[PDB]
Amino acid sequence: VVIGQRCYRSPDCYSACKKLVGKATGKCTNGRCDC
Repeated sequence: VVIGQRCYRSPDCYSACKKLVGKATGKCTNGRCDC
């Protein structure tokens, strides 16, 4: 899901996404995570 874990690069959430659902997914949306 989209989270307020601010981004730098496209991922800048992958790690979280992996530990949240299981895989390094999601992108950089409005400088916030879109997983």
